[PDB]
Amino acid sequence: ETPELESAVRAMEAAANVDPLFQSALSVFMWLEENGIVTDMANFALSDPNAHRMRNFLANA
Amino acid sequence: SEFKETPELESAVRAMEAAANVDPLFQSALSVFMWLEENGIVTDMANFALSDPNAHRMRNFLANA
Repeated sequence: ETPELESAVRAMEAAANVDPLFQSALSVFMWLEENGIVTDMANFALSDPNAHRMRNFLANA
Repeated sequence: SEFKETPELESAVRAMEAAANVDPLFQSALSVFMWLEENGIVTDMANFALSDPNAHRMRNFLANA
């Protein structure tokens, strides 16, 4: 309900609507946010900076 | 394999930075976006999310990393 949050979501949607890859990133953001794990994912990224562990997990799904 | 350099992208990054100034959610979001893009896993993660909509599998993975 902060003006910054509402403005950022509008701007992200505008970028997503002109680039499928950014749309995919926005979809990930919305999924992480709805599930309360955005900061948890950022913490994981610090532990796995080159995504070696994450790639293996995503691949064997 | 990288975000298209559009005027909308520059505006989105600026807006996310303004939100990161008031909400840690957007600090984390910027870091996650950069990490997904640099590692080439944006689409892979979006595809995973479709299979795990309530994040039960992802939460289990993050809990034990």
